[PDB]
Amino acid sequence: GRVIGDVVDHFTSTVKMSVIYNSIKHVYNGHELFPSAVTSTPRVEVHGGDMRSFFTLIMTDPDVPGPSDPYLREHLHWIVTDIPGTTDSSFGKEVVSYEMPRPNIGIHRFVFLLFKQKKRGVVCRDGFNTRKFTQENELGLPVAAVFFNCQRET
Amino acid sequence: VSSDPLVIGRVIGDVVDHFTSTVKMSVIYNSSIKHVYNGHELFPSAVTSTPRVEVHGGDMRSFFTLIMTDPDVPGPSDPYLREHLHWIVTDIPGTTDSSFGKEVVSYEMPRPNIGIHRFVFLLFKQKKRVVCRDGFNTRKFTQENELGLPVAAVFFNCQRE
Repeated sequence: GRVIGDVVDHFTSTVKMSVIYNSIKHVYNGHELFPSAVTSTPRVEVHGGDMRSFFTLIMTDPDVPGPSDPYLREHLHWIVTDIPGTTDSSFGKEVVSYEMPRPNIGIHRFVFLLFKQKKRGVVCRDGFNTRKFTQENELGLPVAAVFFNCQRET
Repeated sequence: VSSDPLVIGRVIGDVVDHFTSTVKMSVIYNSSIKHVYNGHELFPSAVTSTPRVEVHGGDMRSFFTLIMTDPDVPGPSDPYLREHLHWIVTDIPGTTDSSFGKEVVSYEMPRPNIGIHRFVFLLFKQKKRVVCRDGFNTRKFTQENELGLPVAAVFFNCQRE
């Protein structure tokens, strides 16, 4: 939360989640991954949540086209809705298809954020705003989040 | 006909169908003044300001729309995000220039990620008087707004410094 206060307001994590890429690789906060390792869609395991609970997952890059002068923030990479508590992203509905990381300038944060929905059951990727999208869809503050660093291949 | 730079550079093919130009236009930057010449390269630092597009034909009672787009994103060898839209100006009167029209999508400066990219400017004649920039498609947008085929076009090449 402390690293991503330009993207979302401070919050207290109430649910645990893991991001697994495919030879399997797990995401650890703040670690760097090469572009070639994240070309496929990952699986996001959602470890908590009550009996009839449902969650939305957003993947965004706030450092565009580079972190020193981010004048196109944010660029949206993925949106999945209606994931049941204690399951994973494959069980939800794909709203915005995954787009593989391909950072232009410098080292970018690729951030995964989870929100609790008010019930079970177009979007431009350029200039996306996480605060405004969650306000408009009544998604509240994050219940979990994790990120990795990534830069271009030489 | 052979040696049309729009055919050789594949603007006709990747972006729009074949067309025969009926109006002349000139794209002028002043970020020294730099005139845009088909297929010539400009550095990113020379194109940070909005340019002036001079519309030389038509008449004052006909209006024209201008679209600026990049079909080589994120790089020309595998352009899986094309096209990226940079600018849209509507209602430009014949014989005047882009400053006299109305801004629909604001100018975004070129900042190409991988390799060398084409930055293309196309002009259409209007019949009659939002838009996500990612995954834009010039054929579809012109069909939906009944803009017909281009009446003129020009492009420059640009890469990261």
